[PDB]
Amino acid sequence: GRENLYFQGMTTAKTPETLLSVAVQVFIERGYDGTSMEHLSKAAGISKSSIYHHVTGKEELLRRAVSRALDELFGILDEEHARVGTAAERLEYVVRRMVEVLMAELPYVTLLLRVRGNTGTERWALERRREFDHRVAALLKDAAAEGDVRADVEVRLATRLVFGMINSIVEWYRPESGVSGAGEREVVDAVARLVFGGLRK
Amino acid sequence: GRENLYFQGMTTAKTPETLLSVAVQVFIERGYDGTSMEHLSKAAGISKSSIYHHVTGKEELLRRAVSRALDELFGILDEEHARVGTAAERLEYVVRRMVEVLMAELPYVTLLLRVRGNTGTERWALERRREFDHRVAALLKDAAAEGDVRADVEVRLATRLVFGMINSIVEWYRPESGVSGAGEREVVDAVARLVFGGLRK
Repeated sequence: GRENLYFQGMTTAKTPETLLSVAVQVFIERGYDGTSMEHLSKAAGISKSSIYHHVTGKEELLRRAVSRALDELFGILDEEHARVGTAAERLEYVVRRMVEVLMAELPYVTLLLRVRGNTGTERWALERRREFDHRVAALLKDAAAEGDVRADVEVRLATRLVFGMINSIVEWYRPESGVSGAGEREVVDAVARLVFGGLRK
Repeated sequence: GRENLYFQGMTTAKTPETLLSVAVQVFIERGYDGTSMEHLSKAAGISKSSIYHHVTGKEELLRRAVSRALDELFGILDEEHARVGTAAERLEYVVRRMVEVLMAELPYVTLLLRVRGNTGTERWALERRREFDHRVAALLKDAAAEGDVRADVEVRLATRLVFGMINSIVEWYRPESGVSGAGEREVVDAVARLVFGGLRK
């Protein structure tokens, strides 16, 4: 109801998000497995029957969510600057873009990272993520061959650790002299600097 | 029962772990919140009544678990080589040891990292983790001041990213010319190399 604000007689006033965006919020809160259709119905404010105008159930909503995350990540790999220049130039571009995508698509990427199930959708999403891993590891291998990346760390271990650094951003990053985007740029620049040069002066 | 092995008449044969180690396994599988006393009783193979010889309930078992993880991590900071030499020497030692502890105490550290609750125990564990963070960030600040760590990445962002790299190890690491421990050494060495020098040759 309207709540008194205790200021000159003023009071407060007493679902515009999409079904997908609602579902993603519930999945992050509860975990996918722990989300029921009743949760989703109560959250979206529409009936279980009404949801069939949209999807067959929660797996389809998860699919839509992880597909959006995967499309953005794979998309990076065929962008011009991921595909031209030296292998180390392409790798650095890819790393920067992965940070950008994780910030921009944070809830979707978070769900993708959490997939640990045996539905067909989850197994597909895990397949796709392993393919993406393989792709990036090949870029790092190419940069090592070109002499631009160090040879004393195994390529797949380096790739795993670098992904650990990048993926950690979902845990801590919250969006708020450039008018906008300074905090985002700062994270991208820092990750690039630490990935390629580490902490040492 | 005994299962026929279909080999010359042979067959198979038809809770020695501690309550804490059982509980930790259930908590990792189910999440702490989603674990009930019935789960724990069914897992340990003893009655709910019998568990009172040991603990008041699951919060106390969680406390024991996260206390073990926190004790090992804090322990690092007062080890000799975390406390003598240059700030960058101490930092590097700390980073190496954090990797060692995360591998050795993997389930405990995993639970500590997962704490996202409002029980008194969880809030304590979060306080302690933030204190540990602060400590390590001060080491990095000292190394920057001594001119050994780069100045173009904010100290707390660098620390957050480095912890992201380290903490990621709980997701992927499984234990199996040195007779033992080669895989462990490899991870520690790689993390140290990438943290301090990055990927570039």
